[PDB]
Amino acid sequence: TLLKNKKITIIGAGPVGLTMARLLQQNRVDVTVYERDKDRDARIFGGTLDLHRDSGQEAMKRAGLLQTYYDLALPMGVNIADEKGNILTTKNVKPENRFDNPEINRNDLRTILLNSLQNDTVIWDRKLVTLEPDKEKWTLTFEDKPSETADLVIIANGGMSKVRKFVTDTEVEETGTFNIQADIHQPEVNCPGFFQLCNGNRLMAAHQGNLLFANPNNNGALHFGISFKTSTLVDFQDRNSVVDFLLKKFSDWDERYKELIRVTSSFVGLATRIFPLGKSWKSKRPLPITMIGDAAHLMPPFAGQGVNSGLMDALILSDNLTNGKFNSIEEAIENYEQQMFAYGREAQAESIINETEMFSSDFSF
Ligand SMILES: Cc1cc2nc3c(=O)[nH]c(=O)nc-3n(C[C@H](O)[C@H](O)[C@H](O)COP(=O)(O)OP(=O)(O)OC[C@H]3O[C@@H](n4cnc5c(N)ncnc54)[C@H](O)[C@@H]3O)c2cc1C
Repeated sequence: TLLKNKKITIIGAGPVGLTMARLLQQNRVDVTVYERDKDRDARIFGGTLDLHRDSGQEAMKRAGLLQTYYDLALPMGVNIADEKGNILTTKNVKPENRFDNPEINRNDLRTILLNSLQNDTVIWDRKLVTLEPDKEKWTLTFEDKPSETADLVIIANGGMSKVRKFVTDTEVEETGTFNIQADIHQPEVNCPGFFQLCNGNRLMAAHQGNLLFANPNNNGALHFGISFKTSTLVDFQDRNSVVDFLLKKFSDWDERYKELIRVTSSFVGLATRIFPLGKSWKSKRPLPITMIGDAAHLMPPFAGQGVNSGLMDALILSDNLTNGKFNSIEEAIENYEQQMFAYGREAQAESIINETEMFSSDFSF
């Protein structure tokens, strides 16, 4: 009733936006997702995602995708290593924990979510450039593409979104660490020493404020990231400048790690950032709008916070808009944001404290 004959548009086909779309759509809501990626075959770069029982998994369950997530996700142990290649501890998964936090590939997750949507719910190759209100509908502008309208806009296009002003003036800011990530295909061939060191588990190592994280089996490829406190001699279009840089930082490290760096083809660098939720969001907005996911609360990832907060957002917001407990769309948005500010501020504070802890000089997992 609340959303009757209301055209809802979600900006961004990430995991949060798509989950939001499904939870709305299954309540008979007209929902469109606009995604800048040119087609659904676009590969998603990055490591795997793990859904927690009380948040991400609950969102999948309410969407009817929990068993699908289990069917595709993969339980994985963790090895803690030192710079000399020693395994300090192996934290393996007991049966009682095997489905607690199984890791799933980002493209796989996109696909199950896309498959849960009606055909053409998601419009590909639609990069939102500007969002402007009308007396009754939003006007959405796409780069070199026809414009669209909506009665309610949900910003879900990530932590670097540029279309937040009508909700908040808050700016993203850098937290002081930097990440270099890459994929190695056929790691059993290209980086065998380090591959066997992972030994089918995720691997983490810390030495001199330099942290390394790896997943040996991300749909047949090894994904890894190296992270450090920030402060440019490095061009990421020039793999040579990156290798020279990483090999200096990892001079103390075992050759198996040096092999990993030398064989990597393409490096991706990214400054860690946070969209701080300190100051409250705008009280009066021209038309119904809100934000979910990283657009709402981007935060450091080193403690495992991230997508699950965003899936919690989709769950509460979609509930509020469709559980009939609110007199207006605005009141339903108001309640969601109040809840999200509460448990989201907690997540951010945990993520900031962990970032300081892990890149401190004494850190030893
Ligand atoms: C190095 C690193 C490691 C991480 N590790 C983890 C981890 O282990 N676990 C975890 O839970 N989280 C992790 N995170 C965080 C996690 O990836 C995010 O919290 C999660 O992806 C949030 O999803 P989202 O849908 O809100 O945003 P995104 O995943 O960024 O999705 C945004 C979507 O919007 C699209 N988009 C962007 N601009 C536009 C536009 N103008 N118009 C239309 N569409 C647009 C994008 O193409 C994308 O499809 C990590 C992050 C980093 C940087």
